[PDB]
Amino acid sequence: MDVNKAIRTAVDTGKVILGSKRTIKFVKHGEGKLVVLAGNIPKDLEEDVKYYAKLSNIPVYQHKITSLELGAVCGKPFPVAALLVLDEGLSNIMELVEKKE
Amino acid sequence: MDVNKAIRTAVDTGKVILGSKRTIKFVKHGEGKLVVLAGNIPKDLEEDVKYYAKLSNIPVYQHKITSLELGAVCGKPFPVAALLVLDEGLSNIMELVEK
Repeated sequence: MDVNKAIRTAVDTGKVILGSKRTIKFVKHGEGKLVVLAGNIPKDLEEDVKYYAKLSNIPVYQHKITSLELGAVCGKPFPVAALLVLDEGLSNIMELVEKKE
Repeated sequence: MDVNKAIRTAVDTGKVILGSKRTIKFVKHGEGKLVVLAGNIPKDLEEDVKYYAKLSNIPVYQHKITSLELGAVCGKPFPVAALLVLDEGLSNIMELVEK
C-alpha cells in the first residue's frame, strides 16, 4: 500500500519510464534512480535488468503485484512489467525502498 | 544440444506434460520426475513451480531457451514455459540433468 502510493506519486509528480524494454534501455545507458519489477516479469528480462542496474549501481525493488496490477498502480490500463524512476518527484519511494522489508 | 535432444526423446518416447499451469498442477499433486523451465518463464510461475517441486523432491532444470524455443524442441508450434517429465521413456534426460 505504501509502496504503491509512492509509485503513483512518482509517476504523477516526477518522471517514470514504463515498460521492461524501455527500462532496460535506460539502465543500459546508465540512467535512472530506481527500478521496480512486477512479480510476473519474465525471468530473462528480470535478469537482464538486474545485471545492467548492478553495473550502474541502480537499486532494484522486486514487487509482488502482477504487471497488470503495477500498470493500474501507475494509473494505466496496460501492463507494466518493469518501470524506472528517473525523477522521484514528490515521492518518498527511494526512502521506502531503502528499508524494504 | 544434448539436453534438447533428450527433451524431444522424452516427449516422443515417454510422457511429458506441457505447460506451466499443468506442470504446477501435477507437481502440486506430487507427480513427476523432472521439471524443465524455459528462460522467459514468468517469475511468479517459476517460484511456484520450484516451491511445489521442492515439496515432493522433484528436480528442476532451468533452461536458457525461450518458451517458443522450448515448444519447438518438443515438436510443437506453441510456447511451452514449463514441462514435466512423467516418464522419461528412452531419454537420458534424467542423467543429463544430474549434470
